[PDB]
Amino acid sequence: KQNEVELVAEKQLAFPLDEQTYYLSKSMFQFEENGKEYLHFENTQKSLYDIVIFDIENQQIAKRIPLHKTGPNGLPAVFGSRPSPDSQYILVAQNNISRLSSINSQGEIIRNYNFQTPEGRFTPLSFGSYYNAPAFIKDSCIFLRQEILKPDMKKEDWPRTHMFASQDLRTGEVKWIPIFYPPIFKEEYDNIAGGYGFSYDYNYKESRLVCGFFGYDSLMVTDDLKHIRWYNAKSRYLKSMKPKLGNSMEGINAIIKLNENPRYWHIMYDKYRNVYYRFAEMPYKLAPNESPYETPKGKEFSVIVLNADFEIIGETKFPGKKYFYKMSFVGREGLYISENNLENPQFDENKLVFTCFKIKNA
Ligand code: NA
Ligand code: NA
Ligand code: NA
Repeated sequence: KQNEVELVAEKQLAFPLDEQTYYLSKSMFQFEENGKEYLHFENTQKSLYDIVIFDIENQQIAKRIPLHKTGPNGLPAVFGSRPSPDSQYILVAQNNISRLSSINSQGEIIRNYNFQTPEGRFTPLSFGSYYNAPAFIKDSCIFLRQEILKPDMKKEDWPRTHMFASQDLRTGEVKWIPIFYPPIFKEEYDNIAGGYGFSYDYNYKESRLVCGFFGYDSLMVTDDLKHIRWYNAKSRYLKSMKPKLGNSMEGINAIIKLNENPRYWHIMYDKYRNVYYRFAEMPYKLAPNESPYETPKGKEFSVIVLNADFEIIGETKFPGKKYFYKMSFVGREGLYISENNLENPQFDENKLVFTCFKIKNA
C-alpha cells in the first residue's frame, strides 16, 4: 500500500569549509571510485571556479580539481559537471559558448565539443543537481535535456518537440532522441515564462529513464528511449495537477506563481536500495520581503518513495526553514538532504551539512 514506509533521519554528514569552497553547488553528484563513495561538488558559485571532491566516509575534502578560464586547458564558461563515471573523466557543460568538454582529474582538457542543434542553432546545454538532471551515458554518447526551439508554442508543437538529444563522445555528432514532450501543455502564449520543466534520472541496472514534469502527477518511463509508460506519482498532500505555463507578458507575477505554487521537483533513483524518491513542494505564498527568483527558505516539502515497479510505498513531509533540498544525493547509507537553509538555526556558511534519511516500516 501507499503507507508501508517512511523516511527517518539517522546520521549527519558535515564538511568543514573555508573561503576556498562555497557551501552551495548546483552540480553535485555522488559517485564511487576505488572502492569508496565521494561527492563531486562543482565549486563555481561566486568568485570560485573549481571542482571539489568530498570524502563521505571521512567527512572531509578528498581533492580539488582546478578549472582554468584561459590557456591550453581553458574552460571559459563551466556550469554543470559530472563524474563520468568517476573523477578520472569528467564531462562539463559550457552553455554560454555552446560547448561540452571532457577533463581529467588534473583539470586538463581531453576534448572540446561544439554542441548545437543539427541545423546549427543555439540550444541550452546543462546538467546538474539543483533540480536532478544528471545526464546519462549510453553507448559512448552523452544524453541531455532539451528545451523548446521556438518561443510561441502551440498545442501541436509539444509532441513534435524532443525532450533529449545526445552527443557522440568520439565524433561530436548530435542526435535528437525520439522522446517527445507530452501533450499536457494547454496555454498558447507568445512567450513562455516557464512551467514545462522536468527532472529525470537514469537507472543503469535496468537501462531505464524516468522523467518527472514539475507540473504533473505522473512519471514518464522508458527502457528503449522510445516507448513510454506512465505511473502515478502524486503526493497525498497535493491536489491533482497538470502543468500551467507562465505567460512572460504577466511579468514578475508569472515567475512568482511558479515559485510559490505547489509542484514536483527532483526525481531520484536510489541504486543501493532500488527505489525512487520524488520531491514535492507544498503550497506557499511569496511574502513581500522574499525573492521571486528562488524557492523560499520556508517552503515545505515532501518526499514520495516508490519501489522498482513505480508503486508508491510511502511519503514523508518535511518542515520549512531547515533543509536545502536542492542539494540532495543518494549515498550508500540512504538519502542525504542538506541542512544549509539560511533559516535553519544551526546554519553555518562554512559547514556543508547533510542529514541521512533511511526507509523504515511505518
Ligand atoms: Na585558511
Ligand atoms: Na566557504
Ligand atoms: Na579556477
